[PDB]
Parts: sequence; structure tokens; C-alpha cells
Amino acid sequence: IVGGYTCGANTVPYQVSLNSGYHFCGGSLINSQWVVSAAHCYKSGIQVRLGEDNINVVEGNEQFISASKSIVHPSYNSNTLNNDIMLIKLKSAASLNSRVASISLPTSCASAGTQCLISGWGNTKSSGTSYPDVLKCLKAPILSDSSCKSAYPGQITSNMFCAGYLEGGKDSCQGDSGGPVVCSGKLQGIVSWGSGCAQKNKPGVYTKVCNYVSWIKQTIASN
Ligand SMILES: C[C@H](/N=C/c1cc(NC(=N)N)ccc1O)C(=O)O
Ligand SMILES: [Ca+2]
Ligand SMILES: [Cu+2]
Repeated sequence: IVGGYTCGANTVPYQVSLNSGYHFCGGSLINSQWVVSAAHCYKSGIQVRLGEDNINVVEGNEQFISASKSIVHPSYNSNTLNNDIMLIKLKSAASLNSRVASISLPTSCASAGTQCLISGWGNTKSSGTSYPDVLKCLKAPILSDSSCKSAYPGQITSNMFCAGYLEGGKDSCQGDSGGPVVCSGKLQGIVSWGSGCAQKNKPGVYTKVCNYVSWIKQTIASN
């Protein structure tokens, strides 16, 4: 997260860290046994870490649970990043509490202009590299469909939406990948892609979760 703020320990209870010997992606807890992340974050040997703030220090509220199954969307296209969503099932149910909680899935898509909360442990530099140990947060508005398509000609599908600031300075970045974009208390987006970080006229692009609720529900209903 570039140009954001320190969230505050466990203030984003649904935020998870995907670990494969190190933090490599974010994710969102949608219920005690399932996590929603980006399909491009896929890899084997994933351990889901919940209740995390500083990912390099055991602070006492964490829950480490290995993934038992990963399900990348059937139509995920890594070339275009269309359908960049993946479900991860935990080997065991997480113990839900005040610091580890699920985030509700949307019933309707978010409206352009809505201010959402983006979070993660990704790069905090626009030009250069610096990874925080504690969770970072960013308040960012959903940009217009028109502005999004103009920023990335011929690359924005109906399963994507842009959020951020065209003037640059505030954006998600490498490492926040797979993380949440919450608007009005609903998981409306997944940190997916963009062009660099916090660059002018190049806002972050996010997977439009509201288009996948049927697939998510059917999938967790049979797995
Ligand atoms: C590191 C690289 N992902 C970069 C990445 C960048 C953004 N942000 C942005 N350009 N505004 C969001 C999600 C991402 O996964 C990768 O998958 O190898
Ligand atoms: Ca920790
Ligand atoms: Cu990425």
C-alpha cells in the first residue's frame, strides 16, 4: 500500500496473509473455512495466517491454518487477468473472534464513487521498495467505468473496476495482491493489477467480486 496509513492491530479482522515460507499475498476470510484471494496468487503449500498485524512477530492473536484445497476460477485467464479470483479452503475451521472475523459477500455491485478500504502488507514505495511488517490501509474511491477504460485501453473487462486516485500517490502494490477491497461492509474487490504503483493516470485494477457470488456459493456448497 502506497500513501496509506497503519490500520491498527486487528482492525481488519477478515484480512489474511498467505504464507509459503514468507508472506506472498493477501486474502479475505469469508467464513470459518474459506478464503478469497486472487487467482494469480496461486501456488502450492499455502498456509493461511489469520489474526495478523506484524507478520514477522508472533503477537498472540494469530491462527495459522494450512490450506487443504485451492480452487482457481474455471475461466481465469492469466494473460488478461480476467476472472482473477481463487477460493482457498482451510484444513480446519478458524476460531472466529473479535480479531478473526469473516467479511460479508455482496448482494449487489458497488457504486462508482463509493469510498472503500484496501489493505495489505505490500510495497509502500511508488519508486523503490519497502515492505512493512504491520498491516497498511488505504481509503480509495471506485473510479468511473469511463475513466478506468481510458486508463487501460482495451484491457478492462466487465469483471474489473478501477479504484484510487488518478493524480497518483495512493495505490495498492506488489504484495497486496489477493487482498480485500471492502465497500459498505462488503467484499467488492480483490487486489488484482495495474501499471506500477501510485503512478499518475494508472489506478489499481480490481476483480469485481459481485460477479462471482454465484460461483463462490456453488463452490463452497460442494467442497
Ligand atoms: C508483483 C506482481 N503483482 C503486482 C500487483 C500490483 C498491483 N498494483 C498496481 N499495479 N497498482 C496490484 C496487485 C498486484 O499483484 C506479480 O503478481 O508478480
Ligand atoms: Ca504476527
Ligand atoms: Cu500481482
